[PDB]
Amino acid sequence: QLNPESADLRALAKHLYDSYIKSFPLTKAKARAILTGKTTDKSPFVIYDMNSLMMGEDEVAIRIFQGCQFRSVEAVQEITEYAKSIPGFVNLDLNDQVTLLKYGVHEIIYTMLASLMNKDGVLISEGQGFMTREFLKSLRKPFGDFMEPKFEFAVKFNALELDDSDLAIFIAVIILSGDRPGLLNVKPIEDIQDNLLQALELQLKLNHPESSQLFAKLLQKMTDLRQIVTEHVQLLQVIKKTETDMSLHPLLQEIYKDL
Amino acid sequence: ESADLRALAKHLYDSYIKSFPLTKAKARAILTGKSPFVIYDMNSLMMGEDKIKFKHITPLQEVAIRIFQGCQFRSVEAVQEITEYAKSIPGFVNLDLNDQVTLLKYGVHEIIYTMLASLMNKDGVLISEGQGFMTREFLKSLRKPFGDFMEPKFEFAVKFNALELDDSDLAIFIAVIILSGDRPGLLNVKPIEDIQDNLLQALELQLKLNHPESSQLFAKLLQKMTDLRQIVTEHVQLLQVIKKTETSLHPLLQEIY
Ligand SMILES: O=C(O)Cc1c[nH]c2ccc(O)cc12
Ligand SMILES: O=C(O)Cc1c[nH]c2ccc(O)cc12
Repeated sequence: QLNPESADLRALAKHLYDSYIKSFPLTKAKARAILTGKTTDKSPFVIYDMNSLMMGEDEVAIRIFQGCQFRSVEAVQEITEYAKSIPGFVNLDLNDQVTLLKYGVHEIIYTMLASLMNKDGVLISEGQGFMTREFLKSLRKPFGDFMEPKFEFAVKFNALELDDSDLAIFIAVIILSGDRPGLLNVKPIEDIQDNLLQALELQLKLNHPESSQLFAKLLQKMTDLRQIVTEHVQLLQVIKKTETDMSLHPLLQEIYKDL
Repeated sequence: ESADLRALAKHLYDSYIKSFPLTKAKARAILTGKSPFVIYDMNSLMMGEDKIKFKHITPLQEVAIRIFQGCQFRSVEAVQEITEYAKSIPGFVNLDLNDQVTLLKYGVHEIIYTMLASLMNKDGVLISEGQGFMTREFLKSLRKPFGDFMEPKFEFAVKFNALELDDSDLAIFIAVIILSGDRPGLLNVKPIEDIQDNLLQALELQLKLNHPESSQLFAKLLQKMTDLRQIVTEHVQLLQVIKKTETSLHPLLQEIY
């Protein structure tokens, strides 16, 4: 029914779930509680136009983009804190540690960003705001499409119906890759992930009995992430040329470099 | 064991062997221990056309261009082998005709590189039913954009072949790839996903029974699907950049491709 074996993997599930709660202020559970309206005090102020973008504080395209940019830098921070708590992660070559974060941080950001989205928009400013997909798609030329592929992924991905205890493990599997470019020590990294994969596989089986092969369906979604990430950097480089007065955060510049 | 899955597995394996001339097992014997004609440079390629007489892709009345053309001729040839295998997958044929076309259209490039891996090692790849072996370096030896056409694939193969899968495994892995419900333009996704789910259980059992030793191999293999997509898009980009050189006379040839 559950031997020494699984028992250890559950202990790992719990451990990761706990660090996740402790590292990310806005879990999917809270995100969805705000979005479904199962509240009165948790309801968000909606921004669907310039008019409301104004009241919402109580050119824009860039004021918004740069808003995402720094929020993004903040996520790299929360994720880096989460990584450290991944058994074995800190025991690796400090170089490989940086490499895993370099390539992993964004795929993780979009995985989690889905938790704040629904087909119509996304929660912002810690859930207090809600920016609609349409207002975002209406931004001037370039910026009008930087969020669209995120919604794309989010709708398909949210369909898997995963909760925080699931994501916590899935997000760890993402960091502990190994096929990541320039890793010095691949075996050590692969020994961790193999362990994380069993954790997720069991976690999903127990958490979603009625959902068969969800493990594989979740694993296949990683292709979507890479594509998303690539597309982002690409749209990112273009903007760099069009808007030369707009900066980019150093940290963020170090992640996209040689990426 | 759900004999139903152990069945779908043998079925798929049986079809894989009938649809594909050169198998992973066959190709691993050559690479290791009637040796193929080795093509390591320009002169060896020359004698190769008269020897290997792989002149099915060449008689068409520029070394880097005749090589690239040659790969495409094989690619087309493979597409038919894949299309035939596809029809062996339980239920594939019963799908909406358009969706069957859609699945094959977006899966062929992924399956080709997946199987191309079977024919290559870190130092080269097997060509023409395995009669040849074009070295990997003579391929970087190519100028223009032709010097990085295959390189991204040797890299993929090295990571992929490391999984040490065999034809019984690849047979199911490929079925899974074709049955991808995220192909743009599909009309009725449910059927395709149900079948893929079904194919996923078979590949899972296949790998646990065939590779008890390797932990989570199923999971690791699925991950390779990422590198595959990346390999394909990147490849499609090359075919774009290459579209700036030139283009029985061509008119009809350019059409077949
Ligand atoms: O990827 C980046 O560095 C910037 C970025 C663009 N759009 C986003 C939406 C949410 C988020 O957290 C960050 C971003
Ligand atoms: O629900 C998730 O997967 C986590 C998540 C996504 N976006 C966020 C922005 C801020 C924050 O504290 C947490 C999150």
